Amino acid sequence: AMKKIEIFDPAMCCPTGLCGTNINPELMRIAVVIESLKKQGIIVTRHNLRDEPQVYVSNKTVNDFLQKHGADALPITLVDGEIAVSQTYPTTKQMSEWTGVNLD
Amino acid sequence: SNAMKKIEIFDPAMCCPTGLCGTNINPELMRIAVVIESLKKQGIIVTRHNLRDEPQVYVSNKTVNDFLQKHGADALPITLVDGEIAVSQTYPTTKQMSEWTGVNLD
Amino acid sequence: MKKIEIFDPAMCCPTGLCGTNINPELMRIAVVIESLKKQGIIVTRHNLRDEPQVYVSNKTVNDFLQKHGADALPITLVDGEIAVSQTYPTTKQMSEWTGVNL
Amino acid sequence: AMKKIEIFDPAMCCPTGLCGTNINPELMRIAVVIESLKKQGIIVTRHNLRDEPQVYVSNKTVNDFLQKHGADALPITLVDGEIAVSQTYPTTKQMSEWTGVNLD
Amino acid sequence: AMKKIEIFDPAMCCPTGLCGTNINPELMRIAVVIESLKKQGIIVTRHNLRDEPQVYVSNKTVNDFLQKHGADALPITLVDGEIAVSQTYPTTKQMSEWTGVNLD
Amino acid sequence: AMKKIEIFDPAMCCPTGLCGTNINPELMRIAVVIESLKKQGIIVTRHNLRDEPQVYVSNKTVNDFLQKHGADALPITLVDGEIAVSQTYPTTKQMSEWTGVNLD
Amino acid sequence: SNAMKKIEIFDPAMCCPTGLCGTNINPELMRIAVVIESLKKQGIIVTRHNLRDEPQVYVSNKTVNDFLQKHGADALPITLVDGEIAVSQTYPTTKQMSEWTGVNLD
Amino acid sequence: MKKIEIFDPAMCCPTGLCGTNINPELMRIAVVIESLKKQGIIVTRHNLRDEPQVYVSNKTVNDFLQKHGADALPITLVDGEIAVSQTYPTTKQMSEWTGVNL
Amino acid sequence: AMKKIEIFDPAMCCPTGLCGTNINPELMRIAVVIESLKKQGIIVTRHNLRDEPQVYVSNKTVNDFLQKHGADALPITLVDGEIAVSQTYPTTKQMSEWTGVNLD
Amino acid sequence: AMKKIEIFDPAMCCPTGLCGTNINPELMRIAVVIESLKKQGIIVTRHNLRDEPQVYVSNKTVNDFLQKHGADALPITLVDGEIAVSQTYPTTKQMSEWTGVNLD
Amino acid sequence: SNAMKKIEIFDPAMCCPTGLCGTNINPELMRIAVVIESLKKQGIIVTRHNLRDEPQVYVSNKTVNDFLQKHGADALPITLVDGEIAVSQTYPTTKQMSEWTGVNLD
Amino acid sequence: AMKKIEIFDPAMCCPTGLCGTNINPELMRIAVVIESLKKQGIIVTRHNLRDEPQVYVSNKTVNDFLQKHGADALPITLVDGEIAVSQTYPTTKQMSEWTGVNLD
Amino acid sequence: MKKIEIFDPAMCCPTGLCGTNINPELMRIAVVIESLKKQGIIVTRHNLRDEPQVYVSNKTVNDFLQKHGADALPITLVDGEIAVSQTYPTTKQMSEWTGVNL
Amino acid sequence: AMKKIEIFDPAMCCPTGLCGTNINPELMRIAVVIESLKKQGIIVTRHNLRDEPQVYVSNKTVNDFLQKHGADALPITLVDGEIAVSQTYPTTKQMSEWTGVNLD
Amino acid sequence: SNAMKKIEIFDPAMCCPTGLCGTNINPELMRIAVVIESLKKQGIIVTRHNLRDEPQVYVSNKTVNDFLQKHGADALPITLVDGEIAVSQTYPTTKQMSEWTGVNLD
Amino acid sequence: MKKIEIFDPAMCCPTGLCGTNINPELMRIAVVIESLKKQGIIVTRHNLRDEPQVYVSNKTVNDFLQKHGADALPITLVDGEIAVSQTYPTTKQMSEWTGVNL
Ligand SMILES: [Ca+2]
Ligand SMILES: [Ca+2]
Ligand SMILES: [Ca+2]
Ligand SMILES: [Ca+2]
Repeated sequence: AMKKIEIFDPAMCCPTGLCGTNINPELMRIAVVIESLKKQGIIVTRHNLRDEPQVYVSNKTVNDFLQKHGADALPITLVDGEIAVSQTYPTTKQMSEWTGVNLD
Repeated sequence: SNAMKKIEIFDPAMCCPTGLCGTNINPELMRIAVVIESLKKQGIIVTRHNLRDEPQVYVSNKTVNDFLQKHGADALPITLVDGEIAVSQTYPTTKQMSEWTGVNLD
Repeated sequence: MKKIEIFDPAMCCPTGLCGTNINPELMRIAVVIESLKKQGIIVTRHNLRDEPQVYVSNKTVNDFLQKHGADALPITLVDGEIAVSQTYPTTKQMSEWTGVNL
Repeated sequence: AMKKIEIFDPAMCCPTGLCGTNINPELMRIAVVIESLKKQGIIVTRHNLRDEPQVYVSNKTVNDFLQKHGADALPITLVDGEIAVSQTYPTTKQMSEWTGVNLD
Repeated sequence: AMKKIEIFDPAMCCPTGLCGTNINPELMRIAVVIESLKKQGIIVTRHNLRDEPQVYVSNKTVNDFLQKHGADALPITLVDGEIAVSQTYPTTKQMSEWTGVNLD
Repeated sequence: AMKKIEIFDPAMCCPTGLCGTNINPELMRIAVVIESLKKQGIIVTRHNLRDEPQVYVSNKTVNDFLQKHGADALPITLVDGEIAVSQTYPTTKQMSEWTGVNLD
Repeated sequence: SNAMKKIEIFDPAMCCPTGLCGTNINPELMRIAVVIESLKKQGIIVTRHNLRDEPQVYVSNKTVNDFLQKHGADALPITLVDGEIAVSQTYPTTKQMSEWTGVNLD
Repeated sequence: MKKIEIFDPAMCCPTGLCGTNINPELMRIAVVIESLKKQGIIVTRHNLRDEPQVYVSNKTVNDFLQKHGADALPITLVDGEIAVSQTYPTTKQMSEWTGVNL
Repeated sequence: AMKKIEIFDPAMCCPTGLCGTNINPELMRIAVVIESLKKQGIIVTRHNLRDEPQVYVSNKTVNDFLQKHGADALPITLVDGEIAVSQTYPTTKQMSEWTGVNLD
Repeated sequence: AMKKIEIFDPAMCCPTGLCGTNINPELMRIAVVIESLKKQGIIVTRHNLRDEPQVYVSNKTVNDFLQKHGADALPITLVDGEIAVSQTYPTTKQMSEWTGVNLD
Repeated sequence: SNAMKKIEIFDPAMCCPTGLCGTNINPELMRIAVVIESLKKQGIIVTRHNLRDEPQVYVSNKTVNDFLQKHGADALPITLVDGEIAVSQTYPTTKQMSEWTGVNLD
Repeated sequence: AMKKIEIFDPAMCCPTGLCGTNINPELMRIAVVIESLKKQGIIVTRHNLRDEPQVYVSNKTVNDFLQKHGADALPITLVDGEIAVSQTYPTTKQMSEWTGVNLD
Repeated sequence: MKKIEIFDPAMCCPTGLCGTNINPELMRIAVVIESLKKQGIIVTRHNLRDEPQVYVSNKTVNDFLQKHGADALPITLVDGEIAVSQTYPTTKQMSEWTGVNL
Repeated sequence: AMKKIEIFDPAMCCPTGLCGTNINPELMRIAVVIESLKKQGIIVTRHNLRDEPQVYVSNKTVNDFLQKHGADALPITLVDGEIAVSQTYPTTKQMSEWTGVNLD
Repeated sequence: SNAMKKIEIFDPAMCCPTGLCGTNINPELMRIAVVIESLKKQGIIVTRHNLRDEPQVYVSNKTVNDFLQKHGADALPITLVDGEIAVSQTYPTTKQMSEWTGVNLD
Repeated sequence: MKKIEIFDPAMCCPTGLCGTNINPELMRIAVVIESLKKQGIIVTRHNLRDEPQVYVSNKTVNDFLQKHGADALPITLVDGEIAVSQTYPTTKQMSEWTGVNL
């Protein structure tokens, strides 16, 4: 009943993208969600194209999707290994359904 | 795919921000309002302006202003995509919004 | 097939979708009512701001208001009796009452 | 009138301190506060000892306090130019009372 | 110095509340005051709970007062950020004393 | 001695046109006059082209005038059923003479 | 009919806002002042400027300024109708004011 | 036909129509006097600011001022006696005194 | 901080009152003061009852004072919005003390 | 030893030219000088082309000078009936020498 | 005669506002300083700028700036007469100052 | 709030007084202070009696003090418009306390 | 013909005509000295800021300074004795001492 | 072990170039260094092309360098009579090494 | 020789002001950073901007902006020498920096 | 030839040359290490922020840290023993240890 979630971000300067002075609202929303889930022992793993290029090749699902749609298709979110979202971050509603947690 | 494009829509003067007030009830207005709300839910903001409510923006925005000089106000609504005129007289089709946005609408 | 009738709170326009802030529940039910309308199915709705008298003349709505106040709105009648209060019917409900797949 | 709030962080690798995989919850809390304030037009400026060492010297109130207690006193928060908090970030309650903004 | 006056209306269908056939005389009176003030360069800003729900939450002074007394307390008028009137609109006399403008 | 007054406005977003933030001085003047007369049991009926198109057709005097002069000729004021004013609202002086009241 | 048009009149430099001071006593000035007052009574405002009193407006207003570059100040009075030059050297006739305004003057 | 003569308060110019604020009564009487002038009919007016001596030498105006002060102005004489004080003659009056239809 | 000085003259034929052959020495004295101040960037605004009757009504402090004492009280001088002088113009000494400018 | 001084100004809106809000420094200087001399029973007569055109014709000295140089040559100052200055106002130094007074 | 014309002079960068400091001692600088002072005494102000002291005015003044783009700074001093370039490289002759000013200099 | 500091130097040959071969150490010290302040956006304006004689007369506080003590009292330093120091330049410590800037 | 020599106060440049404020007396005497120079007549001037030693070595100037201080400057010597103190010679004076018509 | 230093500046308005309101940071740095060394009886002589043109000709080293590189090559610093720096002022580090003093 | 020229460099968007962070590690970035630091030591300041950090400067600077309109952002880095485009796509060679600066680099 | 190994303090990037303020000592040692690398000579460096475990497993570095704390960093090992603490090796030192002329 609990689906596993893996996020492949675009190339960013830090794992959360929340480094600099201008805060992207969507990056903050998803980082807060991930940190909430983490507090509860639910791990959403994320990758950064700048830090781990190889996983964007070695994951065949992500690789084939990037071949068709390009790096502009990032972020890609996998749910149980299936592409579930592309170009925007999953909605908190999606994250609650997938994890069975009730996130604000 | 392409990077998502910024979309900003300049409505005619209407009695409410969505045009869904009153009697005429143009289904286009409902189509585009539904699209805008679906995007909002996904964290994508399509900024709208209403001439009746924010007249100063139709001036301050140089692109919108000039187009209006050279076509009149019967050219509203104007939709800018990454700052440039993309559609006028009519609201962007769902196909276009879907293309500019990367979101599979409907 | 069942008759559905909706008594809204007082709103500034018939769908409540006037202002800058769109209530997602209002747009949901408006979209449903428009789809029904296109199937030839008419879900009558009332706005307390414009049709105050119907909230008095419908006895079932009137008695419910005496007991619970405007807080109870919207009220949805289904074949003449209260089926939903305070929130709009779910799309699942509408489909079941109309037999249309929304 | 509006109390001016200015925060002097310890040395960090980015302006919010949210630069790695482990999110320090205090750094996240204060970043979210500053973002919510910024949405209201209220600007809380902050400095990072790593990139602006000079301002920690030229600000007399900060410099005197660090001469006394050392860099371990950071973060220091000034409210209208006076030291209001050191060692820890201001609480959300404090930030709320100083700005007149509900930060729940 | 000039007292800042800011009015938080109940939910209404338009910014002045003068949106139908029956003119509420209090709404008319306060609209005329605000217009006369605006002619003198004095800006009384007002909010409508219907279109700006968020500001009734983010303004701490208004939010605390509504948490306590509920939406029936509206209109609330702030003078220099403090609650000066609730339940009813400020009288013309009050508005006149706060602004130094004769509003007969 | 008291003439009956009926005003046919242009298409407006509300019966008084006083809905939004910018107050047209002439709309406010005429709305205040109408409300004063109303307080005294003198009824000036007004129409809005947006809300009652049909009356702009069914009143032959207004219909024939609109055929010649167009909607740009609105507002049209009838006094005892005769066109008396076009394009501007009647002067308060006119309103006092027609109603026998002494309006400010 | 047409919508009423905005009228703004830029006088020469005169010793008073209406020019009705002193000895010369040009009847045109009286004609236009009477027209302006009749409009005022009906809630229609014709804004006037006097060069002697508000010099900065003859600069800040780009249209007025340029015309003055290219004709001189002997081109005053200038009348703008909806922002554009409509008359110069002389005051608008009553026929024109009447046409721009929808009011039956005289 | 009757002689009309008007003694204004002190004003900044002969018609009082100088400034930004036009007094509608002043423009009314100025327009009347100009129409008369064109019929060949001269209504003499005085301005206290420029012709103080005439307010002394006309005995009727002088005595009225001693009793009522500058408050009494404008004074209109009609065939040499005070006909109007404090406001300008109505257009109806002017027409009657001149026999011209204004 | 700078005291704001605002002068409300009687009705006059021009803004300085220096409009004829006989120079009133008080009008000349105060015009020269205002000119010297203007050279220093200090703006003393003045009003003429003849051309701005409305401001004598809308300014509550001036209006109340004239309701009480009549137009013979003019000139009235406000310093920071309060009545500081009436009947006569402020002395050069007063103007000098209020502005910090030597007006010999 | 005391020379008689007569000034013929350009067309101006009042005898001193000091009527409006913007004060020409030279007009103020010469008006103050004239008023000082007047206080001492020394009369400097001045003319305004707007108020007395005829004297600009009937004075042959001024007439012949205007024929050659035009109205742009005004102001013209006569000293004992001789043209003494043209286009600018006499210097206070000139005025002191001509009158035998020691003006500031 | 003509109305007096406004004269504004933009000096090169000099160690003092008049250039009368030091050793070289160009008699032109003394000529023009004497003229300027004679005018001052008669209530006529010739505004001077020194590039070294007020650099921002050589920018803010659009006319001066453009001329400098298209000729270099070896074009200083520039003299404006009623706002327009009248002389460059050299200071206006006394004949010109006398003509622009209506004053009989020397 | 920021104390405004304004310095009135004696007559000197250049604005800093550093115009010859012998550097007066007090002039150098205060120039360096003013430069460091200017780097922080804090403007200490200064005047030179030689080039701005007029401001020493029009500033009433300075003028009164010089009338009393003569030019030998210069430099005079005003802090918020009041005399704070005369005869000598303010010490670096004073400048530091008035501005909140560490000037070591 | 008489030798003229001028000892200025300390000034920022040899004529004192450096700054934004021109002292009319300084320009007057500078113009005179330049006209003389052109007639081949040299009026030597000293600036206390640059030539302090000459104010000591000229005994007449030195003694005058001991008694009256820098307040006495400018001092003008004419054939070696003090002719003017505290103000510059008038143009009339210069003409008389040089025999040139200035 | 102590090298003699002579600086030939560009044409400047005063020996230090520190005369005017805008302070060139490099001119201030080198002037402070020179003044420090002077306090210690170490004399760095400097020339100004405006004040001593002749020394720029009579020093053959400077003369030959200017023939090749032009006045734009100034400032030229000699150390024991050898060109050591051109176009910029010597670094404080250079000055310390050359003089054997430890300058800040 | 020539007067030293002002040099201002507009970097691409990078994760740090020098680009010396991470993995790729373009030796050009190290070359230019070393040059910039050698100049700094001699009191010569080469101002750098990073698009990621100071986006507003890439707008406010009209020259940089226009070039970007007409070439794209793949034209970064742009180097201005006395305000004008001198190099794009690549960082100035040490020879150029040395020439613009009068400093013998390396 | 001697093995050189450098244990940096925690830094934000491998050379510490990330930010707006360049530490001249860091650029000096980075330039040296790059020149060595080009001679085929590898001076391994560690960053405490990314490789914490190596500061524990190297016993010599570990014991030094227990005694002196992170204050001791950077530590330079030369043939396995501490040669420099708290500052980076001088270029002279690097040349001597590598035998390369830097
Ligand atoms: Ca601590
Ligand atoms: Ca209540
Ligand atoms: Ca009185
Ligand atoms: Ca002393």
